[PDB]
Amino acid sequence: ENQAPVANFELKTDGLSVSAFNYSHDEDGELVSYAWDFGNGQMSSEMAPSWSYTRAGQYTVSLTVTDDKGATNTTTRTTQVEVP
Ligand SMILES: [Ca+2]
Ligand SMILES: [Zn+2]
Ligand SMILES: [Zn+2]
Ligand SMILES: [Zn+2]
Repeated sequence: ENQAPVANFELKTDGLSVSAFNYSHDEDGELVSYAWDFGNGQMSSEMAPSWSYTRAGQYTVSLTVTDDKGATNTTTRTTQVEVP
């Protein structure tokens, strides 16, 4: 009766630069890994990455988290970045 982990985040945008606040957690265990796709061909295994887009646009950012039993969940959010 493992509970699958909770994937969640919020983005902070500053022109084309973005930072992630990671709210992911496991109610009954621990998170072991993080897999981000920034929607522009760039990816990360960091918990709370900072990145920058090279051009303005709307992108889908995805985060997959894994718990201590190997269960996963994915949450995605669109974001918009503009040149300053
Ligand atoms: Ca769990
Ligand atoms: Zn919770
Ligand atoms: Zn803990
Ligand atoms: Zn604007």
